[PDB]
Parts: sequence; structure tokens; C-alpha cells
Amino acid sequence: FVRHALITAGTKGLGKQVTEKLLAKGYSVTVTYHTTAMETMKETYKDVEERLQFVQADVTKKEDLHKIVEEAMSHFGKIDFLINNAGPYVFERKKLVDYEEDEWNEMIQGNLTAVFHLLKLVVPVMRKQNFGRIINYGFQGADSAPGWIYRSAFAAAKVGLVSLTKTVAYEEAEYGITANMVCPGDIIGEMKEATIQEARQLIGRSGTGEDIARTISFLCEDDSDMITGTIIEVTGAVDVIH
Amino acid sequence: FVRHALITAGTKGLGKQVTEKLLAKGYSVTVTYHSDTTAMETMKETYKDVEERLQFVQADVTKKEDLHKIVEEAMSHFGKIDFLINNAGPYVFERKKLVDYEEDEWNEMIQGNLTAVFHLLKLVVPVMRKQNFGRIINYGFQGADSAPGWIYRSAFAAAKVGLVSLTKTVAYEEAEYGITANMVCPGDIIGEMKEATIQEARQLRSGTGEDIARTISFLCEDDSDMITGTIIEVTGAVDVIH
Amino acid sequence: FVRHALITAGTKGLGKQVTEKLLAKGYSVTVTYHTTAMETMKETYKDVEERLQFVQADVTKKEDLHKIVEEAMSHFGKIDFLINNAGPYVFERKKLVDYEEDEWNEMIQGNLTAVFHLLKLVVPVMRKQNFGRIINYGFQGADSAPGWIYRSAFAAAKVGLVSLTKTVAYEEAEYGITANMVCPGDIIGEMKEATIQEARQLRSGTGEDIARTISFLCEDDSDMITGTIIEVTGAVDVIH
Amino acid sequence: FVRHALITAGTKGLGKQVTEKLLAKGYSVTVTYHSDTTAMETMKETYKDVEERLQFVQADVTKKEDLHKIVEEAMSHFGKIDFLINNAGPYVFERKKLVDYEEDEWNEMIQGNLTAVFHLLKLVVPVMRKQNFGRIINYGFQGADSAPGWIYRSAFAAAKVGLVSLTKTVAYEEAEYGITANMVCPGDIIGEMKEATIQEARQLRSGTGEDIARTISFLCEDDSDMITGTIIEVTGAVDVIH
Repeated sequence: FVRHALITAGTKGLGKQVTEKLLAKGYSVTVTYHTTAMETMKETYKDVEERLQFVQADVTKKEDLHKIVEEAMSHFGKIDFLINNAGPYVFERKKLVDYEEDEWNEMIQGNLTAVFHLLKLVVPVMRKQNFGRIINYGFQGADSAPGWIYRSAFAAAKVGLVSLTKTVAYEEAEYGITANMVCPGDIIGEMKEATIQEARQLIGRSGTGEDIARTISFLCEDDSDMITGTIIEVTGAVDVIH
Repeated sequence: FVRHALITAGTKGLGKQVTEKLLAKGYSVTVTYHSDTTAMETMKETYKDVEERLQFVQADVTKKEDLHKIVEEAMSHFGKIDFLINNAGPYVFERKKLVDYEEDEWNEMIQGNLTAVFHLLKLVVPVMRKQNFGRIINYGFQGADSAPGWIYRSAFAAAKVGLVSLTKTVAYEEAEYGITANMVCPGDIIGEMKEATIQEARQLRSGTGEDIARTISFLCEDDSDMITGTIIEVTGAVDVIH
Repeated sequence: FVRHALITAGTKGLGKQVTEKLLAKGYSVTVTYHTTAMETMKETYKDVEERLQFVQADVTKKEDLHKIVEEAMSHFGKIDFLINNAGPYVFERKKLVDYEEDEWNEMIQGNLTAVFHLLKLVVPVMRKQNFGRIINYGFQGADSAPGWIYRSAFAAAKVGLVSLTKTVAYEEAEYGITANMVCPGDIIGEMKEATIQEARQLRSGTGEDIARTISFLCEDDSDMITGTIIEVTGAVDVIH
Repeated sequence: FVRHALITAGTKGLGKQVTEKLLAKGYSVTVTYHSDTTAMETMKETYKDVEERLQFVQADVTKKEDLHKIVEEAMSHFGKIDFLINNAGPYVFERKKLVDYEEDEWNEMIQGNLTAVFHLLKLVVPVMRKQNFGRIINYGFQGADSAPGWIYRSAFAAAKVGLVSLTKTVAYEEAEYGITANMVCPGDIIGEMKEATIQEARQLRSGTGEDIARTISFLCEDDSDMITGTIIEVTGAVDVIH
């Protein structure tokens, strides 16, 4: 009766701090990656190895998603928390009309359809448990369905994800399952993998992966069962999409 | 020197009234039809007198190849695309939770309502830039602008809510070129009312295709160039999604 | 049986173009002001005096609001369109906590409570008519209930007004009354009173852009359009 | 060096649970009460052993003079105001259309839900600035974030939706000073369940004051400083406003 989390892309960026947060809480974790970074994580947590499982996976591929669920279930028997931390991002700034079909598809499959696929696998398990926490990621300002100049596909996929988070919240509330979204603001470079303490050492201090990690950790608690369908902005009042 | 429109699925339902409106305003139209040859046949004969202004093209608008064909055929006969009216869009009539969706169902919704638009924009927007004139019309649903959940409609809500954001993004990206992009949200106009006129509703008030069509033709007007990125609801204050 | 519009602050700014629009459409109009702009307008439409009436009013004063309704009804016997074009605005950029109590109250009273007062008078008239068009103004992005740095009070009252336009659309639908909001972007200076043609020769949004949206919402066959917010910003961010 | 909270209407309903939570978290609290004196005497009995961290002040929150009184009383005893929990909220229980509103009913809704907050912020924000620390908590209703209409609740909806905006504005203007401002939206929590613990509700699930209380609790934390301008729904995926 130790709760189990499944987190996509949890060895780098924001997802690394999320993983470290849940382990620190006593949770067991399945972490996906898409390899030297994973190996250093595995080594850092040598002494708690039974509570940490690594699986290689491309979240745009249905089969790989089926396999991370199968491997989590095989070793742990349960999935209590699904953190859809993985979010393929086209860093290039260009207009929708200039998008390659490969880029469009990567955004949609990577950010919206990957979540559908996962849910299709994980919701039934959560129903059997009468417990589930789904955490999706948005971007700042997401709940207002905004356009994002030069981020067409990403924004479209994530805004669509907003709708989906909400629908899943209403459809699965019956079964002890909550679905929420966290929106990180502009957390840049080294600060993605950094702690609050570190940012505070140097508007104000930079936002960090820990800021996200502590918000996700709060939504995953047993007594957060009434918080569902909500979008938590963790941006420190710093505008991104404008 | 007269304005040409491209309307997907323009011989049935809402599209029928939209096509009838634009023809009545003096516009030329390329209309697409999937399967129903009978529909396009009775619109053929109705408009024999204005044969020169009207053109039927068979197309499955979920197929990239067919999307290229309609654009190539409109450009062939009329040399321009002034208005793009994305009237087509698959709809799953069965009410079912997302966790019950077959992969094929999910993909039809995304591909038909979101990705197909991207594919059309990709073809038609370059032509509009050249023209220094464009009117893009997309369809949503009541309340879409707030990115809501919609129980039993997860895939459709998600795809149209992503389309809300896409519509606004395209509006920001293409404003320099004299191109507007807007969304019309029909209410739950059921059945024969979709191709009825307002006068026909007043004799029987219900919403109709005309209510939608006259909104679209207001937006396609030349002096409507400052209206862009807006989601106009034509519902009559009547909740659909709760 | 010619339709009648009541427009607040319709002698200058955006309101001016809206008045001129409805007049051109063949309508009759009661315009408020809170003076030489009224006289120049009064001079321009000497020919059609019968269709244009001017009433002085402070929109933040409930007594004046009752007076405009009375005067319109005495003269015309009906109110078909209500266009709440007036909207005091604090042009200074100060943080919320720097507001004087009088500044706060002007924004709330001027932008939210004024509309309630007017609706309270005009709605019964519209129900009896089985017809009404209520038009409110917001600002760009208002539909998302956004904050607005240095425009706290204005934004709060205008965002509240969004809620109000929607509630009134639902509550009054059964009487042939629609309520809709128009949100203009940054129309600055002369462009507020400008025509679309003029702008094309100098494009900045104009008062006529707002006017033609309002005119379309006011048509007999726009009965199905209600509780909507229509942005006429031309894809220019204002509030960020 | 214990953090001080000021909470309007904190001896009854949701307010009571929030008050009990903050006490359990080690904080001192100034709680305001309007009419009922028996309720505040009973709470004052319950917490005899922590009298020093609990101050009661009589106040009508719709009166500017009483607002100065509570801030003044708080500063006198504690020398600081760390959290402002605007729990009070006048509510017209009678379900009527806007046109049937008395000039006086409208005015109480605005004055009590919106202007009252402004007056308090006018008094408390400058204290927070000097401390370089602040947590502002306002209340909304389910779905307030999308500025909806609410039939038969027009004045309350309008005042609460205006408050949404005010909250975000305060958040952007005051981030420099380490002040955050957030909204919590309770769903329909009924009667006794307002003063109930989550624990009580399980042994009966219904939402409680404790569900709201623990959210505020989380938002007041020192490490919650990157969460600002966010509207958190603690509904339970139960729609009320339709």
C-alpha cells in the first residue's frame, strides 16, 4: 500500500524534480525516457531501487505507451498517479502555414493523442482501484483558449488538452479519479531541474521544477479528491504567451 | 473580379444554407461533397440558371490528397479563393465516455476537425497572401471559447477547442496580409432546421442554417476586416453542453 | 413603426459614429451627453430633426438615467435598441491600491451599476414590445475575465459586465430581447470618430467598425445572436 | 515570528473550517463576526488554550468604517497581516431576474462582494508591501473563471466575475513585493457540511469547509509564492450554475 506514479519523461527538465519529489514522499515511480541522464538517476537512487523503475519510450508511439503501462503493472500492480509531463515542443518560431506535416503531427500526437492513449490504458486500472490522479501540463493562459503566435500546433494541442482534462474529470469523478492541469510559466534552462532553495539564492526569484513538483504533489494527496477539473497556473505573474 | 468561396460539405445541413446565402449575395462558390450524389444533384438543378457561378467537387475532406484536389480545382476554374468556410467536420453521435472510444473514433475526430483544417490552411493561406485578402471561417460549438469539458463528447470537444486556439493563432499570424480568421458556434439545430430558412422557422423559434449563414456572410464582407480572432455564438441562449 | 435607439454618450468618440450609422439606416435616436459636440451634431442633422433627440445626462447618476428613458418614451413611445456606449475610464496608470474611493466608485457606477439602472428601466418597455437589442461594451480579451495592470477598476467593472450581459441574455430571451457585447481594441484619437474609408487612406480600427457590428446585431434577423462577445480589435493586443 | 491571518466571517460555515485549519497550522488569526455572538463565544471557549493566537472582532464587512476597524485591531495586537482571507460574501438567496432587483439588493451584492474587497486591499496591501510578504485569498463560484451568466443570480455572478479580474490584476501589480493573490471557488457545499471535516464526510461524498480550508492552507505556504492569479475550483466536478 505504497502509492505508484507513472511519469512520462521524468529524468530531465521539470520531470526530474517531479520524480525526486514523489520519491522523497515515499512513493514508488515508473519513469519514461526517450540515456546517460537516466543512468545517473538510477545511480543516485541505488538504495531505493525497488521504488524506481525506468522504461524507454517514445510518447508519440502507441505501442511504447502500451508497454510502459504493462511494465508498471507487472512490477507494481497499480497506477495511482499519471503525470503526463512529456510535452514535445517545436522551439522554432514559425507561422502555421510554414509547418511541416511531421511537425504538426508530432505536436498533436505528442501532446493530445498520447494522453488519450494513456488514459485508455490507465483509467480502467484507476476504476478498479477507486482511486486515480491524472496530471496534464498546459502553458500559461491555457484555460482562456488563447492563440499563441508562432506556437500554433503546440497551443492547439495543449488547449485541446484543457478541454480533455475537464471532460475526463466529469466522466471519471464517480470512480475516485481526479484530472487536473498544471501550467508552468517560463522556467528557463538550469532552473527546470533546480530547487526552490537554489532559485532563492539567485519580479523576483525564478520559477523552478520544484514549484511544479510541489503543486503536483499537493494534487496527488488523498485529501485532494475534491480538487478536480482545475488549472493551476504556476507562473509567478510572468507573461509568456505575449 | 468577383469573390469566390470554398465551402466543405456545402450541399447538406448547415453548409446548404451557407452556400445558398453566398450565391444569393452574388458570390461564386466551389462546394465539396463526400458521398451523397443526390444532394448535389438537386442543388445542380435548383441553380442551373447560375451554373457559371457554382462548382461541385467530390472530396473526402479527411484525406490530404482530396484537400489538394478541391483547392487545385477552385484555382482552376475561378483563379482565386476569397472565403474558406470549413463547414465539414465528423461528429460521433453515440454518447460514450472517452475511455470507451475506439482508436479509429478518436483519430477521425482529430483528423477531421483539427488536422484537416491545418491541411486546408496550408494550401489556401498562401493564395490568400498573394491576393492580400482572406476570410477563414471555422465552426465550434456553444461555450467553446472557454475551453469546456463536454461529457460524452470528449474527442469532439477537444478537437474543436484546439480549433478555437488555432483560429486565433492564424488570425494573429495572417493579419498583415488582409486575412481574418473567425469562428461561428451553432447551437444544437437538429435535423431539417439545419437547411431551413428563418422564415420557415417563423412559420413553425428554432435556430436554422440561415442564422449561421447570415453571420458568415457578415464576416466575409470587405468592411469586416477588423473582426478577427472572434468566436461568435449563434445559439439563442439555450444550453447544449450541460 | 420606425425603430428607435437609445445611446449613451453618442455625440463624441465611438458613440458619434454609432449614432451616424443608425441615422443613415433610417432609425431614430436619443443621444446623451454630459456640449459643443452636441451642437455641431445638432447642426449637421437639421434636415431630420424628428429622428434625433439630445438629452444631457451624467450616466453615474440614477436620476439622470430615469430622465433619458422618460424623454425618449415621451418623444418616441418605444425603445428598440439600447447601446451603453458611455463608459468613464481613468486614463492615469495607477495601481489599484492608489485609487481614491471616488475613482473606484466612478468606474463601478459608471460601467456596471449604470447598466443595471438602465436595464431596470428599459427591459419592461422591451418586454411589452416583445423586442429588444441590448448592446454593451467590453475591452479586448474581456471574455476571459482577465486582470489588466493599471486598469483594475475599469477591468473589474467591465468583466462583471460580461457576466451581466450573459445573465440578461438568458433571462430575457423569451421576450424577444437579445443582449450582446462589443469589444473595441485600441482606437486612438481621431480614429474614434473616423470612417473606414478615412482609415484606409492613412489600417487603424475606427468607430465605424464598431458601428457596423452594432448595426448587424440590431437587425430583425439577428434574433438568434445573443450572449456573445464580439471583438473588433483587428488582432492587436491591448491589455498585455 | 508566527504568521498572522485576517479572515472575514470566520466563526460560521466555510469560514469556521478555514479558521480551525490556520490555528492547527501554528498561525495566529483575527476573525470577524457580524451578528451572532453565541457562535463566537463557543469558538472562544473551544480555543481557550490558544487565546493569544486568536482575536475576535465584531464587524459588518459592507461598512468601510468596520473594515478600518478590523485591520486596526489586527495591527494593534499582532503588528502584521500575513494572510487576507476574504471569506465573507453577501448572497441573495431569493431566485429572481435582474429587472426585479431592488436598487438596494444590487448595491449590497456589489458593495459586499467587490467594493469591500477593494477597501480591504486598500488597507492591507500597504502593510504586506512593507513586510515584503502577502497571501490574498478571494472566493468565487464554480465556473467563475469563464465569466458566465447565472440566471436568477445576476448581481452575485457579476460581482464575483468582476472579482476574478480584480484578483489577477492585484496579482500582477503586487508580485514585486512578494504578494500573491488567488481565488478559490467552492461548489455547492450544503448546510452542516460547511462546518464539517473531510473525515466526517467520509464516514457518511460531499465537499466540506475542510476541502476549501486545506487549499487556502496550501496557498498560504511560504513555498507557494509562484502560484498567483489562479482560480482553483474545489467543486468535485459537480456543476451548480446551470
